[PDB]
Amino acid sequence: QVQLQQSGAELAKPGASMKMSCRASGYSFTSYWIHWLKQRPDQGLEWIGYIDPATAYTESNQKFKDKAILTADRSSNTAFMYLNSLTSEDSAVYYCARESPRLRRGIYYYAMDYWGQGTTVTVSS
Amino acid sequence: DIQMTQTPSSLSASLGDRVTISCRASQDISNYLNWYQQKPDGTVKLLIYYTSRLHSGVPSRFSGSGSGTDYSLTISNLEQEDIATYFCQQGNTLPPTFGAGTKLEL
Ligand SMILES: O=C(CO)N[C@H]1[C@H]([C@H](O)[C@H](O)CO)O[C@@](O[C@H]2[C@@H](O)[C@@H](CO)O[C@@H](O[C@H]3[C@H](O)[C@@H](O)[C@H](O)O[C@@H]3CO)[C@@H]2O)(C(=O)O)C[C@@H]1O
Repeated sequence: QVQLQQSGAELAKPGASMKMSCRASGYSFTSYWIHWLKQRPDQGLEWIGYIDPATAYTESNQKFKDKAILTADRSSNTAFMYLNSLTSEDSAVYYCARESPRLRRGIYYYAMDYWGQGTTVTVSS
Repeated sequence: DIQMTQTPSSLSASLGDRVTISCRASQDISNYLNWYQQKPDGTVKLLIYYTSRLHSGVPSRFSGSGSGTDYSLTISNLEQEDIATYFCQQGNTLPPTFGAGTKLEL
């Protein structure tokens, strides 16, 4: 059974940086991407980016190219997301999600088949 | 960026009903349309990928259809474990974008 255990809720200061983790168990961590997503109160999901643990390659949404940095530790089966220059606009629920098996070579569904429970971040003065 | 619009924003139904919700993409996404369910506690699960393909473990009462810019998710025999918010998401071009969601209530 595939599980993604995310880190606990953090209470961050404006302008500071923070780090959250996504622990993978029950599957080959290097065979699928890990997407990172953002959700605001009673709103839709924003896609931040994904990282390929096999190659450490990262693709990022332009809206987050200076806000988030995605890393993956192959040995510990863990994905990380570093946020910087925090603001109240960053107060949200952050999810990590596993990319489903591809349609064919080079063609991906971009369907996030397994999700972490989410990490709530509160940026407050 | 492809924009996804879901209708209606909220749908109230009863146990056992057959329910269908709509999702419109800004452009032709060539069936790369995925459906997600989100419970009140915050958990998210994939239901349908690639317009009509059922994810592992999802009951066959969930069905999907559509093409081009227009897609739909159908629930027959509504169970109480279906009361949640349902998001569609296109996977045709970077970046992946999600709809505003449809809250399916009793
Ligand atoms: O493309 C990606 C980027 O995340 N991921 C795909 C993975 C990935 O390529 C490999 O897991 C890396 O080792 O592959 C996926 O499909 C694999 C699956 O279909 C499997 C059979 O169940 O076969 C794999 O191919 C192997 C051949 O079967 C072997 O004969 C040959 O020796 O080695 C290849 C290399 O794996 C498929 O790769 C998956 O794991 O689901 C799809 C992912 O999208």
